[PDB]
Amino acid sequence: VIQWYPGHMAKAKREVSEQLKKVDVVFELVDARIPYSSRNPMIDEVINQKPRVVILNKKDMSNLNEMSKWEQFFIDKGYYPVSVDAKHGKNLKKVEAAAIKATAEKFEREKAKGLKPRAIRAMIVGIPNVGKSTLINKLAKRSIGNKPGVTKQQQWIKVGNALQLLDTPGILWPKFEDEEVGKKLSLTGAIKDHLDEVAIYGLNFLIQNDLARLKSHYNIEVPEDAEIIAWFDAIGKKRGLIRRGNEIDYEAVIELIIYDIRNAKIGNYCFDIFKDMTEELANDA
Ligand SMILES: Nc1nc2c(ncn2[C@@H]2O[C@H](COP(=O)(O)OP(=O)(O)O)[C@@H](OP(=O)(O)OP(=O)(O)O)[C@H]2O)c(=O)[nH]1
Repeated sequence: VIQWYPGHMAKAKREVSEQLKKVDVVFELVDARIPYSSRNPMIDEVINQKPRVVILNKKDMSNLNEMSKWEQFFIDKGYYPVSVDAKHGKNLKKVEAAAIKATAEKFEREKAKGLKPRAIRAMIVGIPNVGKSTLINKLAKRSIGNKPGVTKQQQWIKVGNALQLLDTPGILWPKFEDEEVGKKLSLTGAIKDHLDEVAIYGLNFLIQNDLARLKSHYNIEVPEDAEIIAWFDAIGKKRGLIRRGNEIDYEAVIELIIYDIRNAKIGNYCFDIFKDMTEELANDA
């Protein structure tokens, strides 16, 4: 867990801008389950119009259709979005490809100014737990100081044919200010720090978006006019999470729901629903 505090935030912003000076293209890594909510709130300030590949990681845990709506969003902003599964090695060569496309104009201008062709230089930036070290390791085909006194120095990794990748990610902070965004971040395991309200949010999401699947997963049936407590009760009763007679063990039920959602045990969802976020988008623009 990264402890954020104002000083550490300033140090992170400063350091990431410094790293960005060294590169032609930046890979902004986001969670495919929340392509918009898993972004740093000042990411655009930090990146400052640098050619950008947006990588929607953990696509194996998300909804492709909703993802494709976010990809359209990133395209409309002039970025180059791709989706990958960094852990299981799915769709990876598309990264270099995207970088080539994102820097094409820059290198045409370089070529016209007489310069030789060279390797594209890149780095990865994003909030914690979105898969940055996983992706670096997978691109490097190795596990990226050893002695206690000794600090790691940053190095380039040769990736694919024409790509040089900084071996150290830029780590920035998650969105803090909106309560719903906080619940989404908690539901994806992006942050881990009110759990009952997180479980309520996750339940309501599933009721509204995949009701039959939720029912099938816990093998329950719940009155459509019931309040959310009845879903907690149905789940607790069916799985026998019981306390002091036949009272429902709510903290156990809450924990089970959060686990099942975080680990894609019920289904593969994108919690950022594009059509529902139009106002927040209007605000951020
Ligand atoms: N399903 C899936 N998972 C991914 C993908 N990329 C990363 N992960 C997982 O997400 C977790 C965080 O990845 P990191 O690589 O450490 O993220 P970070 O550097 O940005 O802080 C890791 O799991 P962990 O918490 O360390 O343990 P575990 O869940 O792998 O058991 C990692 O295995 C992906 O594409 N698909």
